[PDB]
Amino acid sequence: FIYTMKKVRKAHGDKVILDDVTLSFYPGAKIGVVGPNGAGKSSVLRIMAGLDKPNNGDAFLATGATVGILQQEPPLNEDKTVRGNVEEGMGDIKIKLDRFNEVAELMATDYTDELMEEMGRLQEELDHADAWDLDAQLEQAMDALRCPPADEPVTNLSGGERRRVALCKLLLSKPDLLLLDEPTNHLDAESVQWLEQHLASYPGAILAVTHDRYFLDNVAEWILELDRGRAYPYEGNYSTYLEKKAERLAVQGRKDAKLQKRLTEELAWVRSGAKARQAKSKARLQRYEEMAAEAEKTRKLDFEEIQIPVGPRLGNVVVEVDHLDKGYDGRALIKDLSFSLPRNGIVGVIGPNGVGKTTLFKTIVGLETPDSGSVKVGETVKLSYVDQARAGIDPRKTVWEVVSDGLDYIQVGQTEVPSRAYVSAFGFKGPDQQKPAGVLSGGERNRLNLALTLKQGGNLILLDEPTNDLDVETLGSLENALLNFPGCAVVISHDRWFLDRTCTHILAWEGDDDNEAKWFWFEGNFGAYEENKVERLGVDAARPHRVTH
Amino acid sequence: EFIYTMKKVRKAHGDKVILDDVTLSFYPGAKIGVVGPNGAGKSSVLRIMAGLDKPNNGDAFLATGATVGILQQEPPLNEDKTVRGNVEEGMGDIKIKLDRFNEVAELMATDYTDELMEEMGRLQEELDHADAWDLDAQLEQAMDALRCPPADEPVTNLSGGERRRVALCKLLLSKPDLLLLDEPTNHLDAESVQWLEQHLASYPGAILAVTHDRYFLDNVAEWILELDRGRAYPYEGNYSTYLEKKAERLAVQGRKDAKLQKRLTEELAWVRSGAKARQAKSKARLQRYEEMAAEAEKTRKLDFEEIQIPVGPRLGNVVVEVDHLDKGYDGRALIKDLSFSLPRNGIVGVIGPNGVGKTTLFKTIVGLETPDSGSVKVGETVKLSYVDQARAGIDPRKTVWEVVSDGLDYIQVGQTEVPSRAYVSAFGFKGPDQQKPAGVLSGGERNRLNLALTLKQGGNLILLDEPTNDLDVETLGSLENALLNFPGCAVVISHDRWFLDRTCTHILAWEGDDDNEAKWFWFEGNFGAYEENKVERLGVDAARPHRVT
Ligand SMILES: Nc1ncnc2c1ncn2[C@@H]1O[C@H](COP(=O)(O)OP(=O)(O)O)[C@@H](O)[C@H]1O
Ligand SMILES: Nc1ncnc2c1ncn2[C@@H]1O[C@H](COP(=O)(O)OP(=O)(O)O)[C@@H](O)[C@H]1O
Ligand SMILES: Nc1ncnc2c1ncn2[C@@H]1O[C@H](COP(=O)(O)OP(=O)(O)O)[C@@H](O)[C@H]1O
Ligand SMILES: Nc1ncnc2c1ncn2[C@@H]1O[C@H](COP(=O)(O)OP(=O)(O)O)[C@@H](O)[C@H]1O
Ligand SMILES: [Mg+2]
Ligand SMILES: [Mg+2]
Ligand SMILES: [Mg+2]
Ligand SMILES: [Mg+2]
Repeated sequence: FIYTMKKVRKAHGDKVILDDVTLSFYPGAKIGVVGPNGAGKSSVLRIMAGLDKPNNGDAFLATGATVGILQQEPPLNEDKTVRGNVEEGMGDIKIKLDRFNEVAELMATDYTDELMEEMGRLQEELDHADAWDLDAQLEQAMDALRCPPADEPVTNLSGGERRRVALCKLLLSKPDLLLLDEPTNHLDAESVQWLEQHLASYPGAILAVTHDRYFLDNVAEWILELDRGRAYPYEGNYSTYLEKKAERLAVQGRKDAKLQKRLTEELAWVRSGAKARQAKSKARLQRYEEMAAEAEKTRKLDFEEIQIPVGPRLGNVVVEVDHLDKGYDGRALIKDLSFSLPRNGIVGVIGPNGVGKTTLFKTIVGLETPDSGSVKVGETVKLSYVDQARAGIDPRKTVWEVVSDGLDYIQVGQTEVPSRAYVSAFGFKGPDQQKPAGVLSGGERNRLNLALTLKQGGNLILLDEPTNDLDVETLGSLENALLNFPGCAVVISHDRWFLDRTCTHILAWEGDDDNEAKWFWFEGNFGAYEENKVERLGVDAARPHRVTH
Repeated sequence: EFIYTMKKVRKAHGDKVILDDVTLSFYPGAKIGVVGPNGAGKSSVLRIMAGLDKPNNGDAFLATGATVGILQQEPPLNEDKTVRGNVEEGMGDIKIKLDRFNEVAELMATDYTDELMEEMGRLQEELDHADAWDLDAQLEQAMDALRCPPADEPVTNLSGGERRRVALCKLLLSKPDLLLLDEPTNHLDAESVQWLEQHLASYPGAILAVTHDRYFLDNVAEWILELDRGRAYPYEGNYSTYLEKKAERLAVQGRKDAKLQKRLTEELAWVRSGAKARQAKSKARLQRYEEMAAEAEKTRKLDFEEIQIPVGPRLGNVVVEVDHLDKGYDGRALIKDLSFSLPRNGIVGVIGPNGVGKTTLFKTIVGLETPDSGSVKVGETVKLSYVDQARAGIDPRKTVWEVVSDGLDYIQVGQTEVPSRAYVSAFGFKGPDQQKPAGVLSGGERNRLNLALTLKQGGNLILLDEPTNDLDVETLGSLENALLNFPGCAVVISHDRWFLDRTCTHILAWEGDDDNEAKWFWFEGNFGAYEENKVERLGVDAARPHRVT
């Protein structure tokens, strides 16, 4: 009410000292302003004092409110004495009290009954205003602040004396908005004590820029921290401010520690040899039950990073493919392919465009059926899968509406995830979450479909080029999510780093001119598959070639 | 000597600034991978460097005589040529000369002409010495390895992916001096990406590749250019080095935040204690000089980013003895009949309004002034740490660090070695502030300089005159802790009541009356205890602050 700043910005050239400051001060509010030197504190006070106007935005004083400012070079009436300066702060009441005392000392030398009537009117007016308590408060203030002798000329006074006189005048003018720039300057400790006890009961609102911590703990109701033009309000006094700031630091530090462990795992992986990489992948293949038991302890996730919630427990039979033949019209895509998918296995599917990878996905899910052979999926298996071409029939639904179904929390198996954070983890941050599904780019639709795939509880995750439109950071996040996932996953991707980092197996197209539909099943990652391919077929035939059919 | 230079480059579309004062110089043959989230500005940088767009401000210059090629989201292809024809157009004149050589070769088969023989020989000289016959072979190798469409297909029927592959092949065979790739792994299978990476590793020209393909960034890039909201951050090294640097700077930031959190929690714990409990740390000092001295005189490492006071010589039982001190100037007395003993490990807070004799008391203790009556005795074990409050220095060009360090990077002060740069940094002179000349220092900067000069003298009795001046709350706590761990005595003049309560074992307070204007009181306890005792002794009105006569 008493003052409002809306998108206020203040700059002198390249230095931005106020940056979209938007604050609303309730009447009588006590704010202490803190921040390093050059943060912008005195500029805020000067704008609120009406000495400065912002370059952009609205800086508005409540109409009918009064303002007073204490600044480094305080303005004093140089043609008036100390007591005169301090008296000038108070308005009409001081002139009427001086007139009352004048008529009082006039009625002893002279008399007039109309002077008595004037005195009765003045007494009523001043009693209705508590004028004599104001003169008493003037004397108490001048005494407690160690003001100079009340009849001294203010031109000869030093900076400290002038500052004390200005502070006294300002305190007695009692503005509705009181602005103090380092008020404890040139005050002794007991004077600071008195000033603090006085301003604690002060009626108006106060903006005090000070490093005096007892002042900030005993006077401030809000702590306004300024830093390079941004303003961070903290509700409470100085101690509450300490508590809240320490908590914000602790939270940010926990997040940074998570990121630290993930960055260190990525560095350790890239620096490791092939022996340790095969050790790690086969070890993953040998520890499904331990990981599942551990992961089934969690029942909620604060989705700061991508995490894949554990699904149902898996049996030994996951996916069994036996002599699979599959094609369309006269062109065969797969001929006589057989493999068994082990528990905790990550399969990388690789091959050129149009050879049958998505067709294999659809045969596994059962939207397509084999022309020969068998694809058996265990009764214990639950699929997480979205069609790559998934399109929404309602174009008006926003990304968050599509993923969350309107709910603040998403159930994924036994795990609860906050929907806003979940959708944010896939690159939809802020207003991107409100973008309608009908106007999504190809990459936005890809990330939407990935989020839709992973919110399905399951132990077999099917991913079709999930690296699309992800940055390197989110790539590492998805890698970590897969490395901590207890179920199985089949992944189509051209990202070789991802394949080497996560896959225990490779299923690769190796079609020939004679047989376009041969595939090879390999235990190991992409680099091991390529080396084995060179060893198996020779370097010239392991090289990529254009496909003909 | 620089294939491309950007100087103060700026790009904006209305008010949205997408490139902001980018200043980069790319040397010929440089391999840069460009990373960053969507909308950071990567494609805009590529278009500027390709000459497709010009910046609003600044210099964006391709080296004269150099060639540039760009792979963009909608690559332009000339529909009037076939796949092979489009890809051949990239090589240009050399391909036309080789086609002429083959034309003459198949012309000499139906009829001969000796003019054809000399033309063939002349062609052979240029094609063998300044060209390579294998250029057509590598053209076919690229079309095969990138899995281009059939070499004889019209490019009108091609899909977006086939068009992309044809464009990439054409671009690779045009061999520009600056090669710009915007998401080059798009529409490539993993084996095609492997071939592209191995091909670009041996590529002669310079490459700017915007890609999230981390094996590319690790095996091709020599620099990692990270873009963020129009800002450009170059990191020297490949992807592994980039990860290393990111993790280490994150670790540094985390240690910084943990330091700040610990200071916040320790300060909160102190303020949340009762009035008695706040005194515990300072009161413990009075019974533990010998333990504290034994600890401080053991050699350990020290965090010199916090305030540190090197321990001085050991103190005897007699520190400072003042007996019936009378002191004044002209006919005005400042101190009358003051007697006190300073205990070892004692910290004395001197309080009183301006001009009552605090600095003169300091000067009597140090001996710059002598008593008018009484005695001030300083123990034979005492070494004073003190600088005059008005210290300025006659050489204005000497910098802050030059003044403090006397030119030494490491200073011996007793048994302690201090790094001068970190030491002076602890007092708020960070970075280029340390090189600021002494003649242009503000009042607060000069106060902090004088404090840093005071604490490096290695005495066991420290005299500080308003040392809180121009210190932020963090450095205030740092100075507090430094004093609480110091094996010796300190006498401190200050108006900061938080400081006094946290550090003082004694208070020396001015208590002048109308009858005796030079009366002082010595009290065992901190500021708050002194005030409570003052009310107990004098009454509420006489304990209140008053004007000095
Ligand atoms: N009238 C002005 N002209 C140029 N620069 C100014 C002006 N007023 C303030 N500044 C600059 O703005 C920054 C913030 O100043 P100020 O608000 O006084 O900082 P503090 O937080 O120390 O009060 C400072 O670096 C100062 O140099
Ligand atoms: N329903 C269908 N009917 C006929 N042919 C199809 C059908 N679906 C896909 N195909 C053909 O199968 C080939 C490969 O399909 P797909 O597996 O989707 O490609 P990719 O191998 O890139 O995943 C394509 O050339 C396409 O023409
Ligand atoms: N012609 C344009 N008009 C307005 N804004 C544009 C234009 N081109 C690019 N931008 C803006 O510039 C920002 C970054 O552009 P760009 O370099 O294309 O993204 P990226 O770095 O992901 O390739 C985007 O937020 C985009 O909105
Ligand atoms: N050398 C001197 N000659 C005359 N008067 C002095 C001298 N030094 C100090 N004074 C006076 O003694 C009083 C106390 O000075 P000082 O102890 O510096 O005050 P404070 O306690 O505020 O530091 C001041 O009013 C000052 O004018
Ligand atoms: Mg200021
Ligand atoms: Mg597909
Ligand atoms: Mg782009
Ligand atoms: Mg002084």
